[PDB]
Amino acid sequence: GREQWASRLGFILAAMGSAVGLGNIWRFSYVTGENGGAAFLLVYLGFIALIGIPIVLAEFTIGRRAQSDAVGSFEKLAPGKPWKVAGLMGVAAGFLILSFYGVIAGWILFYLFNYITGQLWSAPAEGFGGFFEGFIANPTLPLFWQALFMIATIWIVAIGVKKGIERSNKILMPLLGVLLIALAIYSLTLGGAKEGLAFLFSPDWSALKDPGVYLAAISQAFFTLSLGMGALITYGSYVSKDSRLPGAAVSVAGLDTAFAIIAGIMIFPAVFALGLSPSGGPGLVFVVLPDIFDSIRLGPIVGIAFFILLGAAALSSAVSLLEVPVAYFMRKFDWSRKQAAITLGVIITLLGIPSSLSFGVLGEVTIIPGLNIFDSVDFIASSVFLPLGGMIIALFIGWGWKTSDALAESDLTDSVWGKLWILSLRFIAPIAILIVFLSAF
Ligand SMILES: CCCCCCCCCCCCO[C@@H]1O[C@H](CO)[C@@H](O[C@H]2O[C@H](CO)[C@@H](O)[C@H](O)[C@H]2O)[C@H](O)[C@H]1O
Ligand SMILES: CCCCCCCCS[C@@H]1O[C@H](CO)[C@@H](O)[C@H](O)[C@H]1O
Ligand SMILES: CCCCCCCCS[C@@H]1O[C@H](CO)[C@@H](O)[C@H](O)[C@H]1O
Ligand SMILES: N[C@@H](Cc1ccccc1)C(=O)O
Ligand code: NA
Ligand code: NA
Repeated sequence: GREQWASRLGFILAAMGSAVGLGNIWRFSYVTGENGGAAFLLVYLGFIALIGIPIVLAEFTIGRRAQSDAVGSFEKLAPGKPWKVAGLMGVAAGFLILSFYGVIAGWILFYLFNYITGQLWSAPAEGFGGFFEGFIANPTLPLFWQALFMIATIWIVAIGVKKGIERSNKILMPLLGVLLIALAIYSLTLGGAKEGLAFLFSPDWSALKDPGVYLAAISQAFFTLSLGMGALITYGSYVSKDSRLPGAAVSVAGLDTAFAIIAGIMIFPAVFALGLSPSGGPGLVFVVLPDIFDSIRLGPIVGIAFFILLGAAALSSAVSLLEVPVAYFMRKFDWSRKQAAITLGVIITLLGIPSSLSFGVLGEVTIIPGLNIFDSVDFIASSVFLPLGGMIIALFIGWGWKTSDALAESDLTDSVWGKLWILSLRFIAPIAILIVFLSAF
């Protein structure tokens, strides 16, 4: 008795709701800032076109054909073949990513609370920077808001696909977009527009000499597209043949890129106007945006609206993150949805506590040489499991399927686009991920 999307637009809006989240604003900004900007952006955009869209369609095709979880899709379509490692890696990536994703979303709820209680209407005495560092260094305060955000995530996933995940408000994502556009226009009028736009669109190829820039670009591309972990396999597994998968993949990647680019047009001209370093780090948007809201007269209102709509997008993205282990645990151990959502959601919440403490008392600890627990967990998930999982997924359709089956199940003919998509999965995307891997070591 597997669930299905009740409405016709349920699938595409859920995929869009999974893609558009904290990766478009919070992560895109601080990764672009510390990687040089425009040159990193063009590689990132190229990764979205030639690798992201094909592998997104790949995950859709696997999910709808198999009607199973991320791991079960490989067992059903290729029994006893080693392709199921991608789903296994993807389930574990759901644990690691959601562990720290709920921490950052806990920052969102905390800032929303401070605007609703009138705390951040004016600049605190310690400054918008010192206020942010004092809150993340506090050992217990972020955990309370992290747990609060996880309770919402657990609640939606436990309610179900039809009654929970699908029942997301269809105005919040367009309202987030309209506000980002309105905010991007305003930051262009703050004085740092020339150097901010040059940093974002005028590329310096000297940064591309580093192989690590390519690894950050492929990681952000996979991360922002909810790609390489079976998250799109799971949402595709609730779709009937009613849908057209090609247009869904292009619309998902096209909308996700628009959110990211406009976020950069909002953030970076504001960074230069404030004279701050764009390589500030994970708290970049949390220091820049409240300082931009403070310059507006109706600033507190924009801040309340911004963090509500951003938290709403973070909620729908964390739901798809939790859905991957929930669906896998329901099939494998015959767990109910409620027990899988509660038990796995509690475990993931505790897993993220050490990464939350990395910003404070555990700042000295390393796991991956030179990286704290937060950066170590983000690195193995975003830079290792997602690109490798996406590489295996591309090779699965490219070399483990019949060509006619790959095109027919993906709603494509043997046309120029059908051949371009098969070429990407067989060669272009896997070799690109492979070359990015090898050069980074
Ligand atoms: C959006 C959903 C809202 C539902 C939740 C509503 C109930 C919220 C309960 C209030 C919890 C507030 O808890 C209290 O917060 C304030 C800051 O806000 C902290 O007060 C102080 O502590 C920390 C550092 O110690 C500082 O970052 C902060 O600037 C300072 O004001 C208290 O140390 C904390 O105990
Ligand atoms: C629908 C969204 C439209 C948003 C437009 C916001 C532009 C704000 S103008 C404002 O005028 C001042 C001088 O008059 C300058 O000093 C400021 O730098 C500048 O910010
Ligand atoms: C939504 C607003 C979009 C604005 C896009 C601006 C892209 C041009 S940036 C950069 O600015 C410098 C100005 O001198 C030049 O040196 C560079 O050649 C040029 O590339
Ligand atoms: N795409 C989400 C992050 C995500 C990754 C993997 C699965 C689901 C969601 C974002 O950009 O916020
Ligand atoms: Na995204
Ligand atoms: Na979202």
